[PDB]
Amino acid sequence: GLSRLALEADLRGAIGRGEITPYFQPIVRLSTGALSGFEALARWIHPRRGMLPPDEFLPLIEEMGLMSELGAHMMHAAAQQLSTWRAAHPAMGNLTVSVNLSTGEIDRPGLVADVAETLRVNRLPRGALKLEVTESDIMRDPERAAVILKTLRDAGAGLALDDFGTGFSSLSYLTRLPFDTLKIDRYFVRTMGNNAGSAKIVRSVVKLGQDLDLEVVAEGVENAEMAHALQSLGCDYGQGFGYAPALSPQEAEVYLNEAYVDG
Ligand SMILES: Nc1nc2c(ncn2[C@@H]2O[C@@H]3COP(=O)(O)O[C@H]4[C@@H](O)[C@H](n5cnc6c(=O)[nH]c(N)nc65)O[C@@H]4COP(=O)(O)O[C@H]3[C@H]2O)c(=O)[nH]1
Ligand SMILES: [Ca+2]
Ligand SMILES: [Ca+2]
Repeated sequence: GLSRLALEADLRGAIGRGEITPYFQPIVRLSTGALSGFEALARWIHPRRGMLPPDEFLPLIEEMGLMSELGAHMMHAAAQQLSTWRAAHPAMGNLTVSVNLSTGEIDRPGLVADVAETLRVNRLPRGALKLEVTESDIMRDPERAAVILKTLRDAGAGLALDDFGTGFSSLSYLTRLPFDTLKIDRYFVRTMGNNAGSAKIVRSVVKLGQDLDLEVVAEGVENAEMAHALQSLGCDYGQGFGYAPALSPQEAEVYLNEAYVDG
């Protein structure tokens, strides 16, 4: 309990010190493996414990009431990294960076202005920074969310629905929420091979994506066979260990540059 308490206390200063920082997992076109963007995922590079994963620390951030602070940091850091990459590769194709919105953030006063500020200082074009919003956050009050999403889109953010299948039936409300991207949870991707229900959900979501004109991104693409299975079903984008995990910025840079060189 003491080690956990020590870590919790460390959150007083860790966010400000930049120790909780984004790593970047590639999102690729499955047909060719071409890079489309990255998802920024929080990593706490603890000065003594080394790299800690979000499942270990996000509950502590929640208990400490520091979700907004983490979210602001992650947004700024992802956006700055994107701006740095764009300045270094001015002739490159599109490259998006996605950031996970901290729960309860969607309806926090000031979020739209914070997003707008981030886009302006980083000179980003519309859609380059994408916000991944969780089903629970959206479905807690879908009409309110619809308006905030429109305001975020108008400010210049791209928008993704993350974690469908949490339990709120977001799929049947999706026609009324202005997302541009839908993510398929790795649970469905991992189980579609052996379970008819999961296979059915993935086929159906790809179809809804086509009919609502959303980009569909499969998460947890662990290998070549999952990638081909997804492509046959009409899923064109994916992220997973079959490509790369969330990479340090130095590794991500090599990764993107190699994609730019063979584009
Ligand atoms: N086994 C397996 N896992 C794969 C594979 N491909 C991707 N993943 C993992 O799946 C998770 C995808 O992110 P998420 O669903 O938004 O799920 C995220 C998100 O809900 C939350 N999270 C991460 N970063 C942030 C952040 O900056 N802010 C907030 N609020 N939440 C975050 O923590 C969750 C866990 O993040 P991670 O541990 O980085 O775990 C990541 C990623 O590393 C694969 O092929 N196999
Ligand atoms: Ca996500
Ligand atoms: Ca997800």
